[PDB]
Amino acid sequence: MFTNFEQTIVDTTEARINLVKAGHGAPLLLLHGYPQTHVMWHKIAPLLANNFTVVATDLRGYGDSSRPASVPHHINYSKRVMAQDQVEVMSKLGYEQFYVVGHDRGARVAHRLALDHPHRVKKLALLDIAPTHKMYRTTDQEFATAYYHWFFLIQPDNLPETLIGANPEYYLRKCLEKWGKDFSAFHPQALAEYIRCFSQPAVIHATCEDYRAAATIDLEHDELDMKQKISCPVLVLWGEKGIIGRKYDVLATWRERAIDVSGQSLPCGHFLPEEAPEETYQAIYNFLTHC
Repeated sequence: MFTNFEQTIVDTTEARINLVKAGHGAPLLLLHGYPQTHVMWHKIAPLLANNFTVVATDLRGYGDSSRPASVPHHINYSKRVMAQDQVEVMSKLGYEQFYVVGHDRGARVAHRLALDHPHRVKKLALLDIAPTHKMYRTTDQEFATAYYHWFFLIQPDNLPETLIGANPEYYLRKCLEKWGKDFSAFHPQALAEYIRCFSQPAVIHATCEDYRAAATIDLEHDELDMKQKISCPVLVLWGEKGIIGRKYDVLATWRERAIDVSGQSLPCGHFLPEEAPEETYQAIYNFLTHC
């Protein structure tokens, strides 16, 4: 995986961020989700690196990045702080403006990144999410059942840390099974990497903190600039086989938050770049190349 990519750890003001990088061309930041790492991009990053400078990081709390312990109100796993690490990485690498593609938590990071740094984000792609604020604010039985981890992972007193920590690989696998619709999609070496990082108790804790922040401080942040819209072009891709596109009008959710939205479903479940790599690459390529 990532043949001919350089691996490096970039030290930013508040965090050490692990990354792989390859390519020449306009800079493109790829941001993974839960419970994964930059390795989820392994099928499509090399294709992208044919036309862009690809930078695939681990979010703070995830992968081989720094994972600071909890603070009051979860402020250090707010999407604002998580997005700021990534801005600093791209600056250290010589890029003051760039394209961003995020999946799952990475998309949530990317959304706030675009709002907080509107001059830096030239194009934005969001894979298999609706906005955090819409999702919580429209909670009902079906959502809380399908996305029960948005309630479980935010429980206090180390409840999820303990239950997950008893057998992290079991839990990880259950997540991938539930949200994905082709377990074959996961390369055995990619699965090994996800398991290696998620088995560490500091990562179990930090990733619960991300979820905790999303239910609290992130929603404060989102409400405090609800009138501001993402200004750059936005692409939204989602998995047709998943509940997301059956339950929600995905593009309508994003048009409430952005002025220039396009996108479509792909024929897979949640894990677009692994389940439907060719279709995901094509869509991203066209969006970044033809506008």
